[PDB]
This record gives sequence, structure tokens and C-alpha cells, in this order.
Amino acid sequence: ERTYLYRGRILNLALEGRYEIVEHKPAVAVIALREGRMLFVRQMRPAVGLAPLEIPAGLIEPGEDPLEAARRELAEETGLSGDLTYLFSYFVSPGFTDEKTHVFLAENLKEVEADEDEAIEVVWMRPEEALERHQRGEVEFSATGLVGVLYYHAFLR
Amino acid sequence: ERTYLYRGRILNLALEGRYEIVEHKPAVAVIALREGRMLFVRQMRPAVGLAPLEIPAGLIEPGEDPLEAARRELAEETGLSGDLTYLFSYFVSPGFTDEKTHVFLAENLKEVEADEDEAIEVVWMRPEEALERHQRGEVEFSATGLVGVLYYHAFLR
Ligand SMILES: Nc1ncnc2c1ncn2[C@@H]1O[C@H](COP(=O)(O)OP(=O)(O)OC[C@H]2O[C@H](O)[C@H](O)[C@@H]2O)[C@@H](O)[C@H]1O
Ligand SMILES: Nc1ncnc2c1ncn2[C@@H]1O[C@H](COP(=O)(O)OP(=O)(O)OC[C@H]2O[C@H](O)[C@H](O)[C@@H]2O)[C@@H](O)[C@H]1O
Ligand SMILES: [Mn+2]
Ligand SMILES: [Mn+2]
Ligand SMILES: [Mn+2]
Ligand SMILES: [Mn+2]
Repeated sequence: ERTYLYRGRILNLALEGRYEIVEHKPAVAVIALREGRMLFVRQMRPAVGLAPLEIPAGLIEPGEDPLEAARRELAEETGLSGDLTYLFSYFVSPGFTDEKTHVFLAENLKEVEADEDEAIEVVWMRPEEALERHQRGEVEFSATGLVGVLYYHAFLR
Repeated sequence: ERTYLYRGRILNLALEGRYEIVEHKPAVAVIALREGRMLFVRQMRPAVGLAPLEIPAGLIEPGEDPLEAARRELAEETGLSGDLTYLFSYFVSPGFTDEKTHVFLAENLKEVEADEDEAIEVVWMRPEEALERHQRGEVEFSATGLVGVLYYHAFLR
């Protein structure tokens, strides 16, 4: 039996007995490799006060399914389209939120727009270099960035 | 300038201008391999209404640093100790929360207690089989479970 303390724009806060639960829209993320570089993005994230290394990601909007949201996010954040394949999903932090992320691979990328959402920085970077910069403390990862780097090292070399 | 709407036990909800922000304690997670099996755990997670495949994980308590929290969580959840090495960290979902997870590798595991926290199920499973069960829809992953599986395939085979 959830009791709602806050109903917001991209989350709700509820109590369920002693549990504090954040309801959140599902998300998508896209792993894309070109010429040995992975497609990362960075943007200021007020929750953390910095810009972590992420892969293109977004929330699924009403009416959309994960594949469609992934296509849209990739185009809006980086100006690209590609051939998308579903990989796997994960709960970001199931001890307190129901946010679920669906991860896709993109191949054969083409520019469909001149990126285009300006507050997001497109960062093509070899995943080996992203991992080294992180190990040396020079950049933070989001879960989606780390998943992209680890998936590359597992399956795309 | 954060304005607090809710101060809780393991999270705070704040507004910062138009942003909804969940402050949350940092976490740790431990990747451990023995005889080709990875150490997973499962427990009911009221936020998601199911028991995803996770690796042993917990919140850092007052006074502790990540390594110490990792040692404690591994012992409390699975009854084991091992030689711990820091791997990397990630923000679970930096579009709305500051929760950061520090991930460790454990080697040379030994039983120090007869597991011991009973509401957590210890699930030794080959990571190849965890990935196959997930692909067939039979189990959900947390981020920590997925990170463990991908790290194994990248670096531990
Ligand atoms: N939503 C909640 N609200 C209130 N208290 C909680 C909640 N969940 C657990 N507790 C209490 O807090 C104690 C927490 O148990 P520990 O093992 O240190 O942490 P973890 O495994 O939950 O979370 C570790 C990470 O794994 C997941 O990804 C999480 O989202 C975290 O990112 C519990 O025993 C309960 O008493
Ligand atoms: N905390 C917030 N509160 C209010 N509105 C927000 C917030 N953050 C962004 N917006 C608004 O909502 C729109 C969201 O932009 P989209 O690209 O679909 O999602 P994403 O990249 O943020 O999140 C994708 C995932 O990546 C991260 O891991 C996240 O935590 C998610 O798990 C914004 O343009 C803002 O207008
Ligand atoms: Mn985005
Ligand atoms: Mn977007
Ligand atoms: Mn735990
Ligand atoms: Mn615990």
C-alpha cells in the first residue's frame, strides 16, 4: 500500500510500510562504436554537481516503446541514427527506485541532423581511454557509461 | 539552493530550481568468482516487487570507508571474507540521484560465518548462465549484477 508524499515531473516519492520508494519513468541507453571510439555524452547533472561520462540515454515518453525512445534519444542528443539491437536491461538501484534501463547497441551510424540538443556534449572516446581516465580520477561514470565500457571490453574487441 | 521536501532514512527528496533530486547514501558492491561461479544475491525488493539478480551490495555506514563497507556487506550477506581490490565507481542514475556505487573485486574467499543474514539468498551462478537466463526473460538484473557479469566477461575469463 503506497502512500504518496510527492508526485513530480520525473519521479514520485512514496512510503510502503517502512520502505521509501521512488517511482521513476523507465529509461533507455545506447552503446555505439565507430572506428574504435565509443559515443559518450556529458551534461551538467545538478543531482551530482558535475558532468559524468554517460552514453546517450533518455526517458521513455508516453506512447513510446524502448526501441523508439532509443532512436529518439540518439538523434536528439547526437544527431545520429543507426541500426539498433536490444541487449539487456537493469534496475538502476532496486533498493529504493523502480527505474529500469533498457540498453541497445547501435551500428552503422549516420548523421541525420546537424548533434542538435546543445546542452549535451558529444564525446567520442576510445573505451580504453575512458576506463584509464576514470582509474586516474579524471572523470566519473554514470552506470550507463560504465556498462558501455564494460560491454565493449567483453564483446566488441 | 536545495529545498527539502522529505528527509528520510536512506534518502532525502529535494527541489533545486526545477530539478527533483534524491540524495542517497553511497553504496558498495563486490564482484567475486569461485570455480567459475559468480557470487550473486537475491532478496525481495519492494521498490520493484521482485527479486533481481544482484551482487552483494550495501550502504556505507557512518564512520566507514568503501573498503570497510564492502568487507562488512560481504560477510553479513554471504558469510564470506576475501582479499578486496577497488575496481571503479559509478553514479547509479545521475539525472535524479547522487547515489554513487564503489565496486570491488574479492579473491581468495573464505567462510568466516555460518551466510548469515537470512532474508538474502546466496546464488552462486556461472555468469554465462546469469546472462542467458536474463536474455530468456527468466531473471532481472540490478545494475550491480549486470556490472558483475560484464566485468567477468571482459576481464576474468
Ligand atoms: N527503500 C528503503 N527504505 C527504507 N529503508 C530501506 C530501504 N531498502 C532497505 N532499507 C533498509 O536499509 C538497510 C540497507 O541494506 P544494505 O544491504 O546496506 O543496502 P541495500 O542492499 O539495500 O542497498 C545496496 C545497493 O543495492 C541496491 O542497488 C540498492 O538500491 C543500493 O544501491 C536494510 O537492511 C533495510 O533495513
Ligand atoms: N532531476 C530532474 N528533475 C526534473 N526534470 C528533469 C531532471 N533531470 C532532467 N529533467 C528533465 O527531463 C528531461 C529528461 O531528459 P532525457 O534525455 O529524456 O533523460 P535523462 O538523460 O535526464 O535521463 C536518462 C537516464 O540517464 C541518467 O542516468 C538519468 O538518471 C536517467 O536514468 C530533461 O531534458 C529535463 O527537461
Ligand atoms: Mn538524456
Ligand atoms: Mn534527451
Ligand atoms: Mn544489501
Ligand atoms: Mn546488507
